[PDB]
Amino acid sequence: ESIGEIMGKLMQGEIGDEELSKRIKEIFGKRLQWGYKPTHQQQLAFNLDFIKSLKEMYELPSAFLEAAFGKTIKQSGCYFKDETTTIDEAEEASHELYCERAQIKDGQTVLDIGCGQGGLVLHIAQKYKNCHVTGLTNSKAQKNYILMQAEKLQLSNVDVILADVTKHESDKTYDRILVIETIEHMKNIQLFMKKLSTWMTEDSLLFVDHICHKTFSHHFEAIDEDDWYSGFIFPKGCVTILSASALLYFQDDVTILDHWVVNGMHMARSVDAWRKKLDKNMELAREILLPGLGSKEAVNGVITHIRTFCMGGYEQFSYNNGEEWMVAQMLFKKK
Amino acid sequence: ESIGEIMGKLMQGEIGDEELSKRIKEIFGKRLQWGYKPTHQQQLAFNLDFIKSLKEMYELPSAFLEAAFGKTIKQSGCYFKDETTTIDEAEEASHELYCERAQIKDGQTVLDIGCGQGGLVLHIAQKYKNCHVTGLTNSKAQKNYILMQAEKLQLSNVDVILADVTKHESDKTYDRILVIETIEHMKNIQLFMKKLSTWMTEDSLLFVDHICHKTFSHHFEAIDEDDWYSGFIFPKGCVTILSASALLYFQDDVTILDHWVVNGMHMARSVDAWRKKLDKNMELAREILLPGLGSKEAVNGVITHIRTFCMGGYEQFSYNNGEEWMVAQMLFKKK
Ligand SMILES: Nc1ncnc2c1ncn2[C@@H]1O[C@H](CSCC[C@H](N)C(=O)O)[C@@H](O)[C@H]1O
Ligand SMILES: Nc1ncnc2c1ncn2[C@@H]1O[C@H](CSCC[C@H](N)C(=O)O)[C@@H](O)[C@H]1O
Ligand SMILES: COc1cc2c(cc1O)cc1c3c(cc(O)c(OC)c32)CCN1C
Ligand SMILES: COc1cc2c(cc1O)cc1c3c(cc(O)c(OC)c32)CCN1C
Repeated sequence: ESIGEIMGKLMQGEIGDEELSKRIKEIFGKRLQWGYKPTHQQQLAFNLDFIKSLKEMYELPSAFLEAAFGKTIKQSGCYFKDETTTIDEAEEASHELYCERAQIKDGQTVLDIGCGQGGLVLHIAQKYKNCHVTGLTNSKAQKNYILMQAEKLQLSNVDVILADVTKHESDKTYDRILVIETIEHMKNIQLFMKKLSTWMTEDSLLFVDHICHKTFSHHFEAIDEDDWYSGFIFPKGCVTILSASALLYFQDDVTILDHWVVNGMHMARSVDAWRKKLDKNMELAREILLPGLGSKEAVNGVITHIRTFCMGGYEQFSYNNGEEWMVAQMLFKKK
Repeated sequence: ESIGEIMGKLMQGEIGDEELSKRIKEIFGKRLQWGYKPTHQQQLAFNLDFIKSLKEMYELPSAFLEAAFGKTIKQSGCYFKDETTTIDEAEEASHELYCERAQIKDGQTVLDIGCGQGGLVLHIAQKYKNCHVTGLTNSKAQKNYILMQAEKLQLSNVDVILADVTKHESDKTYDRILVIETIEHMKNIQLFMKKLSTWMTEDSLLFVDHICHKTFSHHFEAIDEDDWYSGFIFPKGCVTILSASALLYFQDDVTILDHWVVNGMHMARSVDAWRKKLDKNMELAREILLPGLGSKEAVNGVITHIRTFCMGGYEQFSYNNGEEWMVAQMLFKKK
């Protein structure tokens, strides 16, 4: 059976969830076989080859996002204390975790790089009224959404920079720089970390959170010709999954102070919550999307893409009870 | 059975090798249980706690050493291509490995920190006649031994600094700094790496080789009250076994370029060769030591200490076919 065949059935909703999960799990299983080496000697050779290679290198309506994601439309792994923790509670808990680990204090200047729909920006601005908080995003729609929310919440300490971070030039420095699930999209990491360091003083801290594998790094791309999934989710070679330790080798310009991971079940529960919420609001979602997309068929295509992303993410992050793919966090100071 | 009881039998040669190996293997097994955590989250918490803690902190006659060790009296893990590779061949192969990985080139100034009996110093000086090679050791006997060997080998490009490296002050810089199995003895690693960086220019490289565990760090000390071994081998708290990645968190002053490990079977074969050679030359060894030690009993004590070190090292490094304790190597440049 070809890719086209599987893709055809998928788009027609003719693959049941059980089979879909099974198929995607197997694709990730093959990635694990690709990434694990028989000896630590070989593991490090493999990992260093990857690190060396790095050193050489339409928008959805907000009503739809509100129908699929949690309250602040967080698009990153959340943190679930309990089995019954809601996605809204999990977003808040993860915002609080970042504030704790990045050592946020009232009065600081804070920059959130690739801030998305600005959940973290709004959380810090509300919690710490004397902080000034800047979000940076390359999306005009996201900028507009954040500014509207800040206005509704009576927050006067928020601004948003609309920029491609890789092109942004500024002399401005910040007490705290946060990068939540943006670094996976960065084509040139050494240059990225260097740029960030120029926006820090000797008193600043940099906090990065990124999806990872605990042992090895990989580009998010087809493992072989039987992998219909990877390229469906990201039709471009634009996402890298760093190992949990990969950024330790990018200390040219910043110096590590602390290092954590969060078990993958938290991310698994995040994507599960999104999937279930989308499913609950399926009819509403289809109504919202129809104007901007033009046909029920294009609508179905967008929904299938997002739903499959969640189904696949579930298998990826829940693999071996969260002990394969997970979330890495690091705290750095400037050199 | 108490420590005293086991120690008594050991000193009397009443513990057979099979039982001795079994006992020491069990001690290391308990260390593995202590060091491995159930989740990567917990593993990193454990490892970072260790790294944070670090950031707060009679000579044997040469004739005896010649009778127990290989030709250049290398006192570090060697490299064995084949089952029949001799200790002399393995010393040379490991010297060549260091030259390759540290990117030694003719004409460079080279500093070997804690150079021991100077095998590496003499190897580089002979292979690269336009290099100047300096060994640094805190032992006057080692300095004297190296200078004698340099004279016998018609080497004119060797000097030796007699110094405690932690106290040595100099404005001199070197193209290459090598640290082979010395860092395990360094009480203040952050300060050590900082000092090394002051002896480098922008063109220099620093190569470190250290005994490690692939996953976690530990002080070499009694795991519990049943551990007679650890404190027998090092009666002081003076040896730390860093994890294979521990030095990645010490890039305040230097920046990593490359990272390897060498499987533990090489070290296992090294200590095995020493043990077998000592055993072969047992009578001669006892004759050599008697003058300086004063009695057959003191002689037996020194021999038992060294032989047990080799027997225990065998169990440590061969554990799980070399995939627990092993040798880590890193290459760095100056910040
Ligand atoms: N070059 C670039 N400049 C700015 N933002 C970018 C970027 N490349 C990607 N991004 C944005 O980075 C974000 C990563 S998704 C995470 C969003 C937010 N930090 C959250 O946790 O919810 C996306 O919004 C993506 O579009
Ligand atoms: N503070 C210090 N200053 C200088 N040398 C030291 C030192 N602490 C330990 N050493 C020496 O460092 C050496 C580590 S043993 C390894 C010796 C040599 N590099 C080899 O590979 O054979 C020992 O000689 C030890 O006595
Ligand atoms: C679950 O695994 C991944 C998830 C995401 C990703 C890469 C992943 O591996 C990058 C995507 C993305 C988005 C929203 C979102 O909610 C996401 O889930 C966290 C992701 C929006 C677009 N870009 C940033
Ligand atoms: C095998 O495991 C270890 C070995 C050694 C060590 C710590 C170890 O864990 C430190 C000792 C030491 C010595 C000679 C020698 O040949 C050694 O074997 C490599 C060691 C001399 C004294 N100091 C440096």
